[PDB]
Amino acid sequence: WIACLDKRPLERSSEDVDIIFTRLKGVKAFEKFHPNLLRQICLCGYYENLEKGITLFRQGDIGTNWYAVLAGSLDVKVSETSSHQDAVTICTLGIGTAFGESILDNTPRHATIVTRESSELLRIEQEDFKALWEKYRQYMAGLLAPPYGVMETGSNNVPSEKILRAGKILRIAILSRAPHMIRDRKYHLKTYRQCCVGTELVDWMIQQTSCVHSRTQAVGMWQVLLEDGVLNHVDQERHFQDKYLFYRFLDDEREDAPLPTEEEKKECDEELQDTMLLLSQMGPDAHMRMILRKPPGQRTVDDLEIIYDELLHIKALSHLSTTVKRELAGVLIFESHAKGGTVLFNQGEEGTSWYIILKGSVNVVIYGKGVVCTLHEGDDFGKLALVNDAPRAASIVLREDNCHFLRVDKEDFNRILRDVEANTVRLKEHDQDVLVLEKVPAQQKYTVMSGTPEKILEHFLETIRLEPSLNEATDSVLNDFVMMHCVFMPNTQLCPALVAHYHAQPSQGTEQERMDYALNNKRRVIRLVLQWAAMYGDLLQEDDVAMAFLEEFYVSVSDDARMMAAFKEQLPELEKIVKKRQPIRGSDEVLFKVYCIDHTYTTIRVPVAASVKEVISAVADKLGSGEGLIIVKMNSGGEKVVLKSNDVSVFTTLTINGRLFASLTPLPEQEGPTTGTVGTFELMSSKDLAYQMTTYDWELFNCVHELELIYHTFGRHNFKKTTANLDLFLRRFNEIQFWVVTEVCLCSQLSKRVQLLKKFIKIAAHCKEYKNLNSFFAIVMGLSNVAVSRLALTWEKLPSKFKKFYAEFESLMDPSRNHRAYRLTAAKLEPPLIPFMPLLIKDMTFTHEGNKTFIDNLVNFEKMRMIANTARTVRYYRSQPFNPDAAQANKNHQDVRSYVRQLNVIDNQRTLSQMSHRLEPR
Repeated sequence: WIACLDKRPLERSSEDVDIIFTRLKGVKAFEKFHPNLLRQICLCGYYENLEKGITLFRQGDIGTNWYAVLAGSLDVKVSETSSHQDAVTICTLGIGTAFGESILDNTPRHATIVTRESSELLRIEQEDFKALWEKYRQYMAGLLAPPYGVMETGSNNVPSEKILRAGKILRIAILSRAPHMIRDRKYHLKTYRQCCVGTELVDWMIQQTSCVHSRTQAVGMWQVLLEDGVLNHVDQERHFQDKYLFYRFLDDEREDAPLPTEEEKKECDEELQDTMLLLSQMGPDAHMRMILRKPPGQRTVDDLEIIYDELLHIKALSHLSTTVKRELAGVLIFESHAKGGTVLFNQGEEGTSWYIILKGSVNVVIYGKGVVCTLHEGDDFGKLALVNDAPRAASIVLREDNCHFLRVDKEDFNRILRDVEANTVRLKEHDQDVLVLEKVPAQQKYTVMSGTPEKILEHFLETIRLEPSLNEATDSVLNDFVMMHCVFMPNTQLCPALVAHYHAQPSQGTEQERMDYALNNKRRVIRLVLQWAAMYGDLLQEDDVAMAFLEEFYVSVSDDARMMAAFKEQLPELEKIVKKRQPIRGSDEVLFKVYCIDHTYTTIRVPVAASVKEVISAVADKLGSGEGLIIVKMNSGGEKVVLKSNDVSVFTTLTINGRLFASLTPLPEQEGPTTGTVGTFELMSSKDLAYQMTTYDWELFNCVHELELIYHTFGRHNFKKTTANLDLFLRRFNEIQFWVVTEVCLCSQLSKRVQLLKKFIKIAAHCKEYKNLNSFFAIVMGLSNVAVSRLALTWEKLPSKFKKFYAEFESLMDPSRNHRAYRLTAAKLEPPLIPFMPLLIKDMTFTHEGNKTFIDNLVNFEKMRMIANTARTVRYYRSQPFNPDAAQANKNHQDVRSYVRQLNVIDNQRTLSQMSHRLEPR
């Protein structure tokens, strides 16, 4: 769709307009637009991909364009004077919002609008927009600010359509499967009619799906129906409870209630699981609203956690830190207003609160100018209340009925700020920050927030508790530094620094205390070195600086073996011994074939960790360096990419069928297989295939060193070391993915093509049972490919029970609330398991890009801990060996093993889309 939008309006065809429309349908901004109006926007709209900090226009300028936000958010700034640096930020708009319609009557811009993050916009020019307004004026009244549109959308009672059906479907399911749940019940001399019991509804919901993982989560989903009037407490309680309390469904209020028909039961079978997925998405916010209705002081510990978890998904709060957000839950106010036109606050009043829109829309009004812009769900306003004692700079008028707000008061937010500062300890040199610490509630434990490498090291050393009983808690504390040091303090600095600390002199204390210091300091440095050696581990210590330090450090500690040497016996083990799949080491020499144009072999013998500069040198061993264009990564689609000279261990960074080169045309072999399976894997046992897949997947998984996750995230070149093991384990996800796509597309007959889907679903099931979530996800993704989803006739013939299996598997792939479905699923499983690795990589990549490693000359150690948290999660997943659980691989399944480990595949989407169309025409 970006391709279409880049093109000129007059040049894009009718099918070009079709696919941008398919994109802009789901786009939150246009979800209220008329279909015909939208197509005209598609026809004449321009695309804009802007950076952070770009001002589109200033207050007073001549407007040229109207805008609609597709990605990101922007600030609205207004000055009361004629000087731009008196401009206060009054609001922020994002995904749901459009702006700039003042160009319709040549009105000078009301405000200055600047991006606050990387943003994507659609824009329409003034003449296209004026013309558009003339033709579709009737459909634009609610969308545009007055005088161009109307002030209030209420234009002067809702049981939601989808919740009403949701409640209806679930009730059919209950009556069919567990009729005992809906009956007349009696308690305390009173008889209550056709009703349910709270706990039993929670019991039922848990057993009837795989997407509900706690009694708490189930309460949130039932609240969706109770909030909307669809499920009603037998008295008038406003909230659903996991208790012995009675509740009655809506169409059970009728006394003359008829039995569900055969046609009604049929559609319940089709919709139930899909209804469950909807409620699981709607549940968390309905639960937050329920809790927030209780005043601050009456919120339990569990209450706070329910609020907090949802707050992390509200974009307007994301800029705030973890400590602040954790405190916010206890203070946050929920607020609902019934009628549009309600004035929330007036310009010139005391700015007491900041607001965030959970539901509805508002008009921002400045006296003397009118409606400056309109805000929608997700947007925020009244920000100045948390900056100054200045009065309100604008007025807020409700644009529609039934608006919900999140509210933050000035007294509370300021109390929260100084409480966390009073909990912050700052060490200073020349009155400049050098170490920042927060206290740990739960001898005084601290958490390292930020500091210089030297003070961070100094801190972690002093914290080392030597008491042998506190053995692993001491090791646990040191792990973040030891695992992450390479980023902020590479061995170049750490190793000399450790030497100085070992030979350091006491600067404080009694004469007797200063005599003792040298001992306790020396053996604290030793403790760190041991764990530091245990991090890099055996056969990764092949760092020159690191080995040199250790040799001399052995001499130093030997010199004074006079007091305690009980841990000195642990040092020559790491000195003498330094100075299935096997893990690729980087020093390992590898024979690699390189190609020139007209496809010619060049077998080279280099270490894995060799640089691109080191590659060229061995290529020119044929004599004749510096000729033509050298070294390019070759995609199977033809997409050529050149790599820089300081790149390391490139060989495993290729696409599945990619080749390394030195116009450019790919090898004919890079197009993969031409014919399908023919018996083989599809006549093998699904459980056997999955077992052999999982066996293999562990071998690669256990080859991956924990520091490889660190190198990959922070850039491979910056450490000059390999990630070969991780690279091959990551490739396997795509290999399995494309393997499903390849074989399905290569199957010519429909009868046999349906049998493949059946088999791939079966293998995915057994993968999940073995706790191989990686390969499970890889299959499900390949099964979700456009070239496979398109085959409607294939899915049509697929038996109903396998359709239910795949529906359940898809729901687990739900990206909703940062892959919540997956997170809750993975956490309840025990250590022997393989995670959805692409997500773990993406987790670390997101944290790296969203936070600065150096915050103006100080290390962001809070950032370091967050990356290390995901890495430590891998260690937990590998902390137990994979059990075949007997009765399986008894030296006979060599055929299944051989197939699994030697997958030949098509990684070219175009080829696979063509093939998909030739099987089942559009």
